[PDB]
Amino acid sequence: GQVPVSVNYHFSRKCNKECLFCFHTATTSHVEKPENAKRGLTLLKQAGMKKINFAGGEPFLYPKFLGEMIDFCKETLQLESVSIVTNGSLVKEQFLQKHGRNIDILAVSCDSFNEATNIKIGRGSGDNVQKLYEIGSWCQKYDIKFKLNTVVNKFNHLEDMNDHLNALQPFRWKCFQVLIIEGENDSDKTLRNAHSLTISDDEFDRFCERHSSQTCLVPEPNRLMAKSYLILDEYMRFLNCTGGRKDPSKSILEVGVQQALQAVFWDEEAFVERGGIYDWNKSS
Ligand SMILES: Nc1ccn([C@@H]2O[C@H](COP(=O)(O)OP(=O)(O)OP(=O)(O)O)[C@@H](O)[C@H]2O)c(=O)n1
Ligand SMILES: C[S@@+](CC[C@H](N)C(=O)[O-])C[C@H]1O[C@@H](n2cnc3c(N)ncnc32)[C@H](O)[C@@H]1O
Ligand code: SF4
Ligand SMILES: [Mg+2]
Ligand SMILES: [Mg+2]
Repeated sequence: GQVPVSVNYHFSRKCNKECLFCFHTATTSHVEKPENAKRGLTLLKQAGMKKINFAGGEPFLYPKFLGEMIDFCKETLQLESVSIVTNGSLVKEQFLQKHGRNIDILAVSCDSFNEATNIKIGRGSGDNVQKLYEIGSWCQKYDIKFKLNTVVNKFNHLEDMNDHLNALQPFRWKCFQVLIIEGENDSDKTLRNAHSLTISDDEFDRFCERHSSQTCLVPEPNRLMAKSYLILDEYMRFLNCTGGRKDPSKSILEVGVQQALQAVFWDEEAFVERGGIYDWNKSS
């Protein structure tokens, strides 16, 4: 079966923000108790996991859990790469002082350098850019690789962000085409409806061309993003995106990694093509 080399653990669906396009919505509030999460991460390490990305939901709503799992993954499991993806609003310098030795990469999601755009998207109330520059400084102080995540959508796809990227200098800048997932952001009935925010393949290509001088840019059109991730939900079930859905396997805590992965689609050619294997720690 497939080797789960790089895994996203969406350990909670709770979030403090209202992004209109969110594709991983607040449909539950279950979080595994730490002994269960540690068991799951151990099974993944044994299956060949080298990199773990803590996601959600907003991970910094759970600093006690997140700190425990980061320290366990780096100190006990000896993973090559421990990363977090965050909206940045609840990141405190004290967390980076306490756990920063165990954090390889911190990714901050910021879709625009124009505050009126961040407000229209639902990601903040006007302080996202100032917070992003402060987190960038903290990553330099505590020796953490600084990563920026941008969702390219109808509200920001015409924006020129070169001047801010030249000041921030993230080692890695993910540019995601906004993606529709059935049961998350596709319906009148879901917690979000992203259909008004979608862009064409040509609009996404023009965004990337506008930023051709940024060597850190990692573009992810829908064809590369949809099925190229190994996604563990808040019950440590793999989510299968074959349908354009997020259909859960059995928990790795019930059937093990191999049985859970067996009937999950993971497009390894797409994963390699988007740059899923990279220099993901400081010694790289
Ligand atoms: N159909 C999909 C595809 C991706 N994602 C999520 O989108 C996020 C993308 O964040 P990113 O920073 O790309 O994740 P990493 O795995 O850390 O990226 P990399 O290792 O390439 O730096 C991940 O949490 C991933 O699980 C999702 O929820 N549904
Ligand atoms: C769901 S968030 C979870 C982590 C954290 N709450 C955050 O926003 O960074 C994970 C990543 O997916 C991005 N994202 C969310 N919805 C998306 C969508 N519909 N299409 C593409 N990327 C999306 C986010 O902006 C973020 O970089
Ligand atoms: S993308 Fe926005 S709404 Fe979705 S989990 Fe991250 S901050 Fe929350
Ligand atoms: Mg570090
Ligand atoms: Mg150009």
